[PDB]
Amino acid sequence: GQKVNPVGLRIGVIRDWESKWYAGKDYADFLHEDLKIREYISKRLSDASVSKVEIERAANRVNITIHTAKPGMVIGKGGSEVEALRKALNSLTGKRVHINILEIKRADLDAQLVADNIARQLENRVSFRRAQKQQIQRTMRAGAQGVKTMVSGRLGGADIARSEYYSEGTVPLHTLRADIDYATSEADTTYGKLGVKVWIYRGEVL
RNA sequence: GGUCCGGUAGUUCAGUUGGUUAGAAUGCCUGCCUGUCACGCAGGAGGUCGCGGGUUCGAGUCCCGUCCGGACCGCCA
RNA sequence: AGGAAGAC
RNA sequence: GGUACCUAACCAGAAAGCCACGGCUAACUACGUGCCAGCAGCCGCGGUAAUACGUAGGUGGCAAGCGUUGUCCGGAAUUAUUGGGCGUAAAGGGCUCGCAGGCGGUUUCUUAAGUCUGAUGUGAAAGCCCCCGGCUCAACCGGGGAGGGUCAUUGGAAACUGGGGAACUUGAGUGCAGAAGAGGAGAGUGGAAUUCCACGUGUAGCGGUGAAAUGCGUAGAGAUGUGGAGGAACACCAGUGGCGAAGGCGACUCUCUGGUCUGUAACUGACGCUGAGGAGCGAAAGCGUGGGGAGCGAACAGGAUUAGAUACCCUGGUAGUCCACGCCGUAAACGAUGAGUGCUAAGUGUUAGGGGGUUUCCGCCCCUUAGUGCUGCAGCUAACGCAUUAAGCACUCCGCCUGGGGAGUACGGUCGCAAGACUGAAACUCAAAGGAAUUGACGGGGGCCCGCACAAGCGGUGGAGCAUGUGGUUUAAUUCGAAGCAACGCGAAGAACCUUACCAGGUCUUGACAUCCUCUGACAAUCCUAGAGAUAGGACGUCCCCUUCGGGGGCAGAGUGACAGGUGGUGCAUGGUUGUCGUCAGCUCGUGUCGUGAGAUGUUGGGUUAAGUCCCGCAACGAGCGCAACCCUUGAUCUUAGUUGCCAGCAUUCAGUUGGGCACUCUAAGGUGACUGCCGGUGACAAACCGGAGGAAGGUGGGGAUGACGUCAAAUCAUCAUGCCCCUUAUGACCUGGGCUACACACGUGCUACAAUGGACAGAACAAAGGGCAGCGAAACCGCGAGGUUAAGCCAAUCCCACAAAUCUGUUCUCAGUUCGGAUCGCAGUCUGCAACUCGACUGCGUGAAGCUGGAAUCGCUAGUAAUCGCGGAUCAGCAUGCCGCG
Repeated sequence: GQKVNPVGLRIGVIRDWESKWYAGKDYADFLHEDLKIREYISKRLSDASVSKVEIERAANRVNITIHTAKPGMVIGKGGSEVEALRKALNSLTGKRVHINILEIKRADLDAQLVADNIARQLENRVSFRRAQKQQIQRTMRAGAQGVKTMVSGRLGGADIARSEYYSEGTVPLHTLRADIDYATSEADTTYGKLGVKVWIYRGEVL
């Protein structure tokens, strides 16, 4: 009884996939293994706040590129992450891996980082309203064309669970050539479990 | 204490008169309508006649003994 | 100026 | 009384509690309890996360005290002179005449009762206050002043209120000249209708309501033309017009009579206003006595309607309504606005006058009163609203209110023939009852508009058999969840055993599931005893890599505690998803105006659209989510791209397979294209609507995807997750068998039919979209059959599923429980699987059931749509009537 997920509605027609390959008659166990890579990358790089990973097959070699938007607390001495990730990933999948990193300039317009920012202030236990206003101000001072933010759950009141919305600019969810970046994040506090949905209208596609 | 009428579906009354084959409402059950109940509308139901004897076209309609009701009389010094 | 219709 | 004080000699040691901590009201956190125990001065708190209950800690107020109770004053402007009100909140007497009472126009003299101001005597002393002194200020004790007086005598002032004398005319009356009136009481007269009676004509119905019926009528009704009787009320004139103090007063004439208004200036000269008690009127209904009684008509009766209907509706109909004489004395007796007087912008009608400008002509204008309206400033109000006919600004007098019930009640009085009228408590109980406005919802309220909503049709549902779900019921369990639309072929896109959670049986304690401590450093499989499960022991039977000989690379096992697991409860502890209203067209914000405020405006109004879609006025101007477009697919063509298609144009063969070539269908990239693009008529020329043309389609071409703010505490703890509960020598685990599929019943959804718009048999057909390597499986052979055999081809525009049926031509049946229909039942099989009894599908037989198109009601359907006919696909070893998709 809600809107259909906009990234899942945009993929295939305007949005290119995050995976660019084919597997025949071994499709199932490649999906199982590369989701094991994606959960392991998420679990060990949640501190480094990856926006997205994207993979490809190189005829029994796999190429991984990871979008993290900062080298600073991520690359270490420069080779530490690539040795500690490439040997570990070789140990897990048993196949030849290659890894590369990419950065996002104007780094406050990426939705997964925005929802992780909101979630991080929720375990930081600053007030949710201050989190919404500060993130709205951060996204407009970075510059954008529209932001809609939602946080639902038990927001400090024990006996009621209600959502809060905060928006600015235009976010049409029904124009197809619109390039909404959408993100859902999950926050665990002593009050309970809180859901964040942020979706950003960055630009236009002709 | 005598006299006269009745004892029928869960309830109230026809069939007691018309010796053959047991009926009408109400109530009960199922379905329909309405969000639900009530109304309302479609179908469905048991009774052998207070208890025992007899006899015939054939005993529920005939009579007797008992029980339960209703009515009348139970007077004269 | 052209039907009676209850209750939660 | 050796008491306070003065000198001293030693000890921080003997000496602090009460209340509160949600808001008022300064001061908060955890644990128990979980509509129980309890708190509470009011709001109210507690039905598993209690800042409101009890603890524990801490804080806050006060302090030798601190709280509760009781009483009084405040805040209470909440009995209001200071200091309230009465249109709608509680509150204007029903209205008049007036006694006592309360107020009084101007001027001029006069007294000093009221008024103001000195003098004297008094209002004792302690008390309050002002200024000083003493006990170690202090509490207190003193010394000197201020008064708590409408106080008594007396002096002074005369403005105002009073007492007196004399003027004045505006307030108020009288006269004189005019005007209007449904003002009242009595007597009389008139016409139209209704009823009743008599007669003439006249046939068969009249009346009545949403249909109806009771009633009246062949003993002559109703209609119709006459003539009498009697009662009531006076059509049009008739007017938000007139008159009256109020109630009220409408036919006309007469007798008597009450007022009102205009003008004058001839008079009297403050005669005035209000009015407690008192007296008098006073709608309708009611009562007593005597009349009258046409119509209407409580009561009452019959007829309906309804579940009942003592009611609305129909037919009758007594008291009453009418007159005279009395009584009662009430109304939403209303302007829900007491009477009187005076000031304060205007506009416009109407009633009765007066005066002026060329008229004694018609009318035209300007003053002018006294009504009677309607708009509308300042001003008032809480808004509505009032506004020279105040609810404005004042002055006098009167009446009345002080929260809602109980109550206009009980008691007690005065009236009354009576019913009742006037006056009118309390005990007790609640924390609200209200007034006016705003936002929604709703209406058997209105106005436009839309949708298979109803209407027009087609085909079904219950009716029969069967399949699959739900409730009930029994069992060892029939695992749970869902419950009107929006649960019930739903989660399940597949239960023989695992699935499986549920039941029975026999078995486990760091367990298969994640990491630390220590070894062996590689573990297992093959056959037995029980074996069905763990287990216990046996035959080879705990068997890698780096290795400065130290040790590591986490796979396998072994013993240990921290442990892990919960498809267990809580969707009303939650995120995450979903349906619904609903593809309905709406939902809001910024800035600014209007409003005391809630709010309003934009977002309403007009014209069209499917739309809050577009445009024109507008205290609005804009913006955002929605709508429409962009996306996908189906609809024609150009270029490129021709194999694993096309065989056109050619030669070849039954396999048209081939030798050769892309123009066509075909697969598909870029496009071309349809967008209000032209004409006419409407529409103020705008936006839009209708009819026309190359066109494949004209007015979003068809369909999909797309589902706003929110509602239903809607559904899911069954993917994951703090919150509690039991375990961890067990609700957690292993397996065997059972159950989820039972069955007197009722329902939801579907399938198959009841047939000759057919059945059976025989022959010719037309070929969409998907799936295929632990597979799809062609040919051929065997088989009265599902199937079996070796098996060519295919990792797919080639090979297989793929043999499409309904369709078209022949014979039969001839209307039947049949050559329909196929369900149950026995026999014999095929396939899958360790295993088809509980509980799979399919085939050959035989058996042939109910059913002859289905009541109340009820469902879907508008340019391939319903209906039929098949075909694939998904979960899966096997199982379709379920679901998805295609023709």
